[PDB]
Amino acid sequence: MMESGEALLKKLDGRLSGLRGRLTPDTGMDKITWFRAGGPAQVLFQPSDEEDLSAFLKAVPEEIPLLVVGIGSNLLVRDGGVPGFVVRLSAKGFGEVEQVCDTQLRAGAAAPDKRVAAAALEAGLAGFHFYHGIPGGIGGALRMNAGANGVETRERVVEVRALDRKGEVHVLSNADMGYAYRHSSASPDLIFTSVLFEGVPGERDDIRRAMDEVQHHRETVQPVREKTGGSTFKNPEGTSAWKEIDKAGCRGLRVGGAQMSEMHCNFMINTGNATGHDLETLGETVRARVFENSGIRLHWEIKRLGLFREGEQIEEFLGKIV
Ligand SMILES: Cc1cc2nc3c(=O)[nH]c(=O)nc-3n(C[C@H](O)[C@H](O)[C@H](O)COP(=O)(O)OP(=O)(O)OC[C@H]3O[C@@H](n4cnc5c(N)ncnc54)[C@H](O)[C@@H]3O)c2cc1C
Ligand SMILES: C=C(O[C@H]1[C@H](O)[C@@H](CO)O[C@H](OP(=O)(O)OP(=O)(O)OC[C@H]2O[C@@H](n3ccc(=O)[nH]c3=O)[C@H](O)[C@@H]2O)[C@@H]1NC(C)=O)C(=O)O
Repeated sequence: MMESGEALLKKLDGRLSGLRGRLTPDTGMDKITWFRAGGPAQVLFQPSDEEDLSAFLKAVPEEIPLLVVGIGSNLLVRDGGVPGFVVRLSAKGFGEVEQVCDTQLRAGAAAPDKRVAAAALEAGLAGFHFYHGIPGGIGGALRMNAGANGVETRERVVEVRALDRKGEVHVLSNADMGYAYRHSSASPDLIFTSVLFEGVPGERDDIRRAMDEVQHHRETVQPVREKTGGSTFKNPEGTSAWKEIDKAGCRGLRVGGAQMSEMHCNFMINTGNATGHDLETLGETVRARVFENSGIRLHWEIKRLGLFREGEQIEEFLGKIV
């Protein structure tokens, strides 16, 4: 049931020597995702700088699956784990946030969104206050077109810099990203390394205000101190997920260690010892009950990921529809 990371590293004898970032086998993905659940990643790699990454992409052959993660705040990992390599870029190497002129910011892809919030305040730049509430990283924001409070990532993105699976650099633009609701059209083999941001200059007392209103909303209406991946499902047109969920009677619904948050019922909470199966079963149990109650088929906003354990597959909607 999944070869160990040892065996992966042993087949890759010598082609990985000369890499400076850490190579950790069999790292649970519960150690690295906000849900605090999931199975083993065969090998975790944490490149030191863009060139450690580029070297590691030139080194690993294409048949081995690669997955890039940031803070793992949008991932539901299954209890069977993730084959191949999992890449989490280094904070020290890819977390820098600096001002370049008077309207623009450059941020490495590992930089937490909240660091880009503070950096814009320290530069008098409006429109970055929505990163103050999103606990993810800038690499996932660019990929998920992350957004809140009526602002999305797409509106502050100037140009993005990435590596492809052959380790060759790509400077891509806001148009190339192909942005939509929680979506980018950029190739999925691309690894974002940094981005150039641009906001309209503004008064700092205002930027504070918006950031304090952003944070007050989070602390008051969302369970953002819990182990969760955030908003489970997209809001259906003309209504909202949490509502259609509460209507189906699902506020507080439990599967094992997983619960639908009684505070905000589009959030799934690991109350301590939830498995990956617990969370995907709750989600698809809610999908099933909301469809039956409203005919609305909910769309996942959290990425499900990895392998089921033997005899532990889950059918979308629990097999009730297809
Ligand atoms: C309390 C809470 C509140 C949230 N609020 C919001 C919100 O308001 N708006 C919102 O949109 N989301 C929200 N989320 C979801 C989550 O924060 C975002 O989806 C975010 O984009 C994920 O960031 P991450 O660092 O956790 O990335 P991960 O979860 O690790 O990965 C998410 C995606 O980003 C990709 N990715 C990450 N880094 C790179 C990279 N360097 N190169 C290429 N691809 C990369 C991964 O491949 C994956 O597809 C919330 C989550 C929580 C737990
Ligand atoms: C968290 C995410 O994005 C969030 C984002 O934080 C906020 C923007 O502030 O609006 C969306 O949530 P949302 O539609 O539930 O808006 P919220 O502000 O969180 O709550 C909506 C309103 O209904 C109230 N509310 C919500 C849930 C509940 O169980 N009870 C309740 O009373 C809240 O008090 C609030 O007044 C995004 N969710 C989706 C599916 O689009 C994410 O993508 O992971």
